[PDB]
This record gives sequence, C-alpha cells and structure tokens, in this order.
Amino acid sequence: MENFQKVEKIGEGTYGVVYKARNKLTGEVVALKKIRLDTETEGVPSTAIREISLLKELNHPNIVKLLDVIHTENKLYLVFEFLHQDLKKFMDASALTGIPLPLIKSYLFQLLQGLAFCHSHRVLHRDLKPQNLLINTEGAIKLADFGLARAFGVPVRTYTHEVVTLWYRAPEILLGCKYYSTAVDIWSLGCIFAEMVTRRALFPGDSEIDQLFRIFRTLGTPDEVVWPGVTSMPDYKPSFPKWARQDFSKVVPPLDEDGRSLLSQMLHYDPNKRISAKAALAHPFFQDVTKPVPHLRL
Ligand SMILES: NS(=O)(=O)c1ccc(Nc2cn3cc(C(=O)c4c(Cl)cccc4Cl)ccc3n2)cc1
Repeated sequence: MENFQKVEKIGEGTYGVVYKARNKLTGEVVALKKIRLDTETEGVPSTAIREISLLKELNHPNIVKLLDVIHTENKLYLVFEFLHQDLKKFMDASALTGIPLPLIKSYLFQLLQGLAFCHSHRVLHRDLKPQNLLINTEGAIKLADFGLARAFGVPVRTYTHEVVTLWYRAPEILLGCKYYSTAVDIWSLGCIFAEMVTRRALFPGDSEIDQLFRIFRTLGTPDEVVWPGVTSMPDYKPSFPKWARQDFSKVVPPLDEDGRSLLSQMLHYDPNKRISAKAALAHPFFQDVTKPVPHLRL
C-alpha cells in the first residue's frame, strides 16, 4: 500500500473510497478502491478473497481490468485500470444534444459483448448503472465493479450512507427472487440503453415499491400470463395495482423499430424470456454497428 501515492479522491463507492493514486514502482495511474475491513473483530473473509481472486482472471476488453488485490494490514485494496470518464458524466455532458445514435449503439454493443463474456463464465454484475460504465477517448466502454457484488454484497447505503440507486434493478430482484440470473444485467443494460436514447432515466424510483410500480405503470403489472410464477414470488402482493402496458413508441422515441424491438426483449418481465447478451449481439439493430469516437473533455 505504501507503493501507492493518492493523487485525488474520485468516488465514495459502494464498498469504500475510490482514489486516483499512482504506482510508485511502475509509475502507472490507477483507480484504488479501499474496502474497509478490520483485522481481528473482522478481517477480510477468506471466501471473498477467493472470489476476488477469480475476478483478476476475468479479462476482457469491455471489462475494467483488475490489476491487483492487496490484503496487507488485514485490509482490502483493489487496484483497477484508470479511466477518465464514466457514462453518467458523459450523458450529463451530452444532455443538450444527446449522444449520437451510432455511439449509443456502439456502447450497447460493447457492453453486451462484455456481458456475454462474464455470463459465459457464470459471473453476473448485479448492479449495472451509468456510474459503473467507464469510457475512454478511443470509443471503448467497460463494465466496472464486475463481480464485487457476489464477492461482498450490495448494501442499501454506502459507507458514506449514500443511498444505492434502484433505477436499474430487475423486477425479479425487487420481487424477492433470491436466486436471480444473468438476466438481471440485461435488464439493467436495457434501462441504460433507454436512458442514453431519451436523456432521462427510464424508471427513476426512489424506493423499492416506487421502483416496482414505475416499472408496472410502463410495462404493465405482470401476471401469470406474461410471467409464469410471478404471483408466487416472495414479495409479490395480489393487492398490487393492475396497470395496463404502454406502447414502446411512447417510451423511447425516436428510437427506430430495431432498437425498440431489441429494448423490448431486454425488458421482458420473465427472466427466461428476456434476451441473452449473446442473442442480443445478433439482433438486427447491430447490423450497421460502428465504433465512433466520443467528444470527451477530460
Ligand atoms: N466523474 S468522471 O466521469 O470524471 C470519472 C469517473 C471515473 C474515473 N476513474 C476511474 C474510476 N474507476 C473506477 C473503477 C471501479 O471498479 C469502481 C469502483 Cl472501485 C467503485 C465504484 C465504481 C467503479 Cl466503477 C475502475 C476503473 C476506474 N477508473 C475518473 C473520472
């Protein structure tokens, strides 16, 4: 740890503080994540240690590379490759004119590649969001904090008591499914996709029930017809209001039919009907995908 020199705090993270230190040996600039853990009264669980050690191997161009895991002093530090911008900041900077469709499509395509990879390794993200997607000057976008959920967990509030966003949570998670699948990442990515297109969060709930109900008001309250087994879910209430489904043309204009079609499949209620990352990659929406360069101001 003495091998690193912090240059500036860049994030409060969900597990701990994220610094932009420099490696004193190699001289590289990196993203240092400090996961708080005691020594005796706690001390990093062996389990998490082996989990994280498996993520060090999960290398893909669309996944932020985990350079190292330092456990010294009985504490946990994660050293990640550094990026200058996350998608949230980029969308905020592109709010006035909107991110060009070609770039939106490129990012969606790359992220699906990243997910296809992780998912083929039985590793799910669980908490995809704009702030966790990082981009560079070359037009690449990468999944960040991948696997750190299963490793540790996803708390309601971060160490800074900051509330965790529910906007991208799949319905099965909200309904209490304890053993959800890779389909949850596809849902989150679908929500992000819509947001890049419309320049407004698709389902900005501020509570679990508000999130669920916002989803219901748009996609219609799910029932046994569109989601077999939904009424038997841990948190499903027969008393849920019954809202009728809305047209996608009204949800993401002016996205073309191919994008709307693809989005509809990424937002299917039934996790088993929801399109997989691999299948999504073959969607007609991507027949003319390219890799534009974004206009980034670092
Ligand atoms: N705000 S902004 O656009 O200027 C902006 C945004 C990001 C960065 N640098 C950066 C942060 N960062 C975080 C991770 C992670 O793995 C990660 C951790 Cl550790 C905790 C929470 C979220 C993520 Cl993603 C991996 C690589 C990485 N590079 C610089 C500027």
